[PDB]
Amino acid sequence: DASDYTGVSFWLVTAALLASTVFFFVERDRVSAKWKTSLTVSGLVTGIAFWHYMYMRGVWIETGDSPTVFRYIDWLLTVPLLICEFYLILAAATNVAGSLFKKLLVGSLVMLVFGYMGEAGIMAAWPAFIIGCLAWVYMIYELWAGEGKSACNTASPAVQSAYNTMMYIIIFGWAIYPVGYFTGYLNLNLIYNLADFVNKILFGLIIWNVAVKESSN
Amino acid sequence: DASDYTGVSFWLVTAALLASTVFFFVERDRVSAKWKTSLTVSGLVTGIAFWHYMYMRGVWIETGDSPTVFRYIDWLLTVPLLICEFYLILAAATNVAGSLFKKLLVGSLVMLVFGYMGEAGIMAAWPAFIIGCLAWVYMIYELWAGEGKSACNTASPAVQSAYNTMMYIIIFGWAIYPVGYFTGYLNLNLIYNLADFVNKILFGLIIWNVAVKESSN
Amino acid sequence: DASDYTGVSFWLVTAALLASTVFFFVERDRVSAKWKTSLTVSGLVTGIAFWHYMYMRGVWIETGDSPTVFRYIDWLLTVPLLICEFYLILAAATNVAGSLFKKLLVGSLVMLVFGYMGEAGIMAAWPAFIIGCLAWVYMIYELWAGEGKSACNTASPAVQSAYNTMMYIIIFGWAIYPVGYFTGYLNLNLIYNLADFVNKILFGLIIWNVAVKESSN
Amino acid sequence: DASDYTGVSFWLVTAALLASTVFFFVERDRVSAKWKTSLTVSGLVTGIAFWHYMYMRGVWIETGDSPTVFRYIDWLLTVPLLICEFYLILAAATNVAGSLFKKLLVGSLVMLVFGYMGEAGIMAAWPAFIIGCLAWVYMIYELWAGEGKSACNTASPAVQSAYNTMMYIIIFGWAIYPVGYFTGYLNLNLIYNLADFVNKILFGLIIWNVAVKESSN
Amino acid sequence: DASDYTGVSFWLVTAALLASTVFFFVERDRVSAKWKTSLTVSGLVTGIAFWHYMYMRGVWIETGDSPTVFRYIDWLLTVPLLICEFYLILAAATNVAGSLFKKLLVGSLVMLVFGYMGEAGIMAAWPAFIIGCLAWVYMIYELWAGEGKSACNTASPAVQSAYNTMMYIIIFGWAIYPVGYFTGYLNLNLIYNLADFVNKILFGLIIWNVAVKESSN
Ligand SMILES: *C/C=C(C)/C=C/C=C(C)/C=C/C1=C(C)CCCC1(C)C
Ligand SMILES: *C/C=C(C)/C=C/C=C(C)/C=C/C1=C(C)CCCC1(C)C
Ligand SMILES: *C/C=C(C)/C=C/C=C(C)/C=C/C1=C(C)CCCC1(C)C
Ligand SMILES: *C/C=C(C)/C=C/C=C(C)/C=C/C1=C(C)CCCC1(C)C
Ligand SMILES: *C/C=C(C)/C=C/C=C(C)/C=C/C1=C(C)CCCC1(C)C
Repeated sequence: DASDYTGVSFWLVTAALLASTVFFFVERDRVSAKWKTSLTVSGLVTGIAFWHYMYMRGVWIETGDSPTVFRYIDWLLTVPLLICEFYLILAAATNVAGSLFKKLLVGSLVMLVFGYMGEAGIMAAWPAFIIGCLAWVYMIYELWAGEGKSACNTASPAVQSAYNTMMYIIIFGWAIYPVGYFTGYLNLNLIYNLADFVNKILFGLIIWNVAVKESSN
Repeated sequence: DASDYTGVSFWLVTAALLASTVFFFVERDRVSAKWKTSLTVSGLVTGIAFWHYMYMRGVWIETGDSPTVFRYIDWLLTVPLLICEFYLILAAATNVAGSLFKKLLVGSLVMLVFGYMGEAGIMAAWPAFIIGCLAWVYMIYELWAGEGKSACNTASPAVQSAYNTMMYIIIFGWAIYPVGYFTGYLNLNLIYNLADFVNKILFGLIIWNVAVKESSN
Repeated sequence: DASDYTGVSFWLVTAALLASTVFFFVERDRVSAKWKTSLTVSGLVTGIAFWHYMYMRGVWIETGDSPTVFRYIDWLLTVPLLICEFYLILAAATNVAGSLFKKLLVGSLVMLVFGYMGEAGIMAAWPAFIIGCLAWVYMIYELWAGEGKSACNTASPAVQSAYNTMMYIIIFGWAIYPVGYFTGYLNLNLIYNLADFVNKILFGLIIWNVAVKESSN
Repeated sequence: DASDYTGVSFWLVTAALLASTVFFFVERDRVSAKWKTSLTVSGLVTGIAFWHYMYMRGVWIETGDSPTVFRYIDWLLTVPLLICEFYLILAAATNVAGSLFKKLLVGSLVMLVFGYMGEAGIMAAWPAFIIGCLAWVYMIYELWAGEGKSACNTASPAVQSAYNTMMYIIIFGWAIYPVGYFTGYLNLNLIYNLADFVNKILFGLIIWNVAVKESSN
Repeated sequence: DASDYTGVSFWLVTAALLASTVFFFVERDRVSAKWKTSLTVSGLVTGIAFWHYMYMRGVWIETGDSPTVFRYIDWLLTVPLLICEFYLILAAATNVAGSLFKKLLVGSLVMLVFGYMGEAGIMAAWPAFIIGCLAWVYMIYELWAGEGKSACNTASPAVQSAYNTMMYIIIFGWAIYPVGYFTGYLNLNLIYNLADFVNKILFGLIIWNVAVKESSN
């Protein structure tokens, strides 16, 4: 109807994710070869999201409920790529070793695994939340004062601005999901749909903007 | 049948939108890198429209009625991109700051939100219509004598002609929708389908024409 | 079965239209930027046809009958593009004003509208047929001795040969449809399906041939 | 099950045809503009096959039986393109008139039409088989010592090797289908599925190999 | 549910394979013409997998059980391409005859055929396993000290590193499947799904990495 505001959000975010996927896959012509992968991922991320969003919608239509499990699946598939985007832009703008890529991947996977263990009752909720937040804070530290920051200090000002915007997205927009787990273990689907709009579309648009700016200039 | 003239329009506009989407995504080869995004959007707009048009048709088949709500959804997704097209062509033809982009986006979002609030009964119909028309007139003023006009005054004559045609489209073709809300709060689906044909296909064709002309010349 | 020869034709023409759509959209790599649009349209035409052909097949399977109305819909969408192809090849080979484009579009639309009015009983059959044939003959005259002929006289011999072949297609292959209306207002689906094979696939292949020849040479 | 070996073949050939279609449409980047069409066709052929293969599978699932009629439809669509491939490679490697294209098209169409007339009982089986085999042998002669051979004698050794391999495919792999008609008018679906694997995938791979070799060298 | 861990894996691997297919087909822009085919295959492999994975999921939903037979079908289609990847990278980096390609293809086909004969009871399980493992070991030897190793010794260090990583993947990740047949003839679906994740996605990513590195450098 006009009062649930959940199915509607579902449709809005689904169409926006489809459009973002097509946009990121099409706008690789405006960027150099070094930024193509970055854009490819931005597109894959949004495409995976859409795919899973579709299934969340089918399950919601059949028996309305939370797709948390599926939302751990998509997350399992998309959060690693979103955290790799930092390594991709650093590799396209300067010299980065790849140990940053490995440690970011490990941190994101550990965070998601412990979050799911807390969600399904396999592990105690408070320790699982603590370990997930520790992995999240470790990723934040690696992007703030670690290998990522050291590699970013040797990049152009446009790349540095994009890196700062992406880091602030990781700090604040990603903070919604741990706030949800906290609240749920102590509406949600609508908040998660909107969260994605920024986390997946605005993130990719920041990457696309810096890539197009660098390739033109 | 042959007398409703509504489902038929639905099929006509749906096929035209599909064709326009493919055309805009394919004809990016004829334009320079500066115009590619403009064409990408023209394609995304028409594509989103088609997508939502499909759902409007399924809902009409199941239980015939107005898709207003969905038509606020697609609009919510397409009107910002259509109003961004001005910024995109100005950026591809001359130097434009981006404050124009921000203010156009804010104005379009405010207009659509107040229109929906008037449509759903959340807010009083007359104040909602007044605020929506004020946002529309503010966008018209920004394109007529504001930052958009100032940026257009430093462009080539072909870009100026395209900008004037797009502005007149915004003034007149977009005027149909507030006329509908007025009439409905004081046939409609057919008028809205035809409205789109011009607002979404002719708009994109004007953009495509100016982009191809500039890229060849 | 093996005796209707109608559903079979439907499948043959549907697959041929799909293959032609893919061929035209793919073979734009072999042509210069000036001919890309021409090929894009040839592809869109065939694609729209396929789309509508699909629906004609669904309706025929559900309740076998004539899709005339839908066949006025697709025609409404494809005949303008087919007649525009003349303007597109003239623009890609020489200087043509565009008044030719406008007058061809108006003539084709008037012809189709009056044909539908005669088909649905809105207007008297004989006057509607007379007006439609007058619009058709006016288009033929414009292509034979008018602005189209004047623009074609200043083109390369290959473009002139393609223009003559397309004009003879317009004269003879398009003559089937008025012969059908005459016969029906004084088998048909099979004749219309075959008609399309030449009108839509051979037309586009003539355009593709001249475009590839000019781009290579 | 695991003993029919027909539905399984169907799945194997369907997936292989899909993969070949994608491969041929994608690998046009490795070839020059002169070979693009050749690859386009190789792709269209496999794509049409897949399309029709799908329907053959739906009909087999609904009421298991021979899709001969449909197999005359696809053949009607694909055999002309496969026999045109000779003209396409000769045109991309040397000067060929096009009378070869016309006579190959006529011969293939006559062969298929008489084969279907013999299959449906419209014409006597033995005369229809004789006329079809005469058309097939005429095509073989035109490729062996006719205009095709004359054009091939003025080509590079790689093109000559590809032409010889394609001609031997026409002689031997195509010989399965007349052997089937003979046997059936005096298992089969499995033999026809495998036949296609070579006739449609190996043929296109020979064309792709020679095109890539010539374009690189 | 949340305890089967099989259907979930199915969804995870299906989405990952789709994403990998799109990634490998899209990232051909970053590589030279010599590596395009390599990437094309990496994409086709993953694509075919996805396709078959879909059907495995439909069969599992309808009547839950092992898709071994279908898993011999996809394997029949994908293992040859995966083993051809060695020849493709060797051809894109140095001079390789093609006898390596032929012998690898024959070995993979023999291995799969004997494995299926052991699985279906056509041939005795122990002799079929012995012959399949002999073919596998022959392929390993050809890649370790045969024509493949001889061709790899004359390649750049990056290509040699990629070749070594792919060879170790063949040695260890491919060892899961014979270990399954052993265990089943003396959980499995989950192990096979994960096996694929590495065998099909990591293999293609190694190829993509070396191709992009060589093309940029
Ligand atoms: C597109 C989806 C995104 C970006 C999801 C991000 C999710 C997280 C950052 C989740 C984090 C969690 C913790 C930090 C600890 C508690 C459990 C989680 C999984 C909710
Ligand atoms: C493709 C759809 C388009 C371009 C839709 C445009 C819609 C508008 C300009 C709607 C405007 C309205 C007002 C100005 C005030 C009253 C309420 C609205 C939302 C109908
Ligand atoms: C792909 C479809 C094509 C090219 C259709 C062409 C249709 C016409 C040229 C129809 C012409 C008619 C008249 C000239 C007068 C009588 C009514 C019509 C609409 C049948
Ligand atoms: C992909 C399908 C192909 C290449 C089919 C080829 C079919 C033929 C060469 C059929 C030939 C026949 C004759 C030569 C005479 C008897 C009847 C036919 C149609 C079976
Ligand atoms: C994507 C699928 C892949 C890479 C599958 C690989 C499968 C094998 C290497 C199977 C090997 C077998 C033997 C070596 C002997 C016993 C039977 C088989 C077929 C299980």
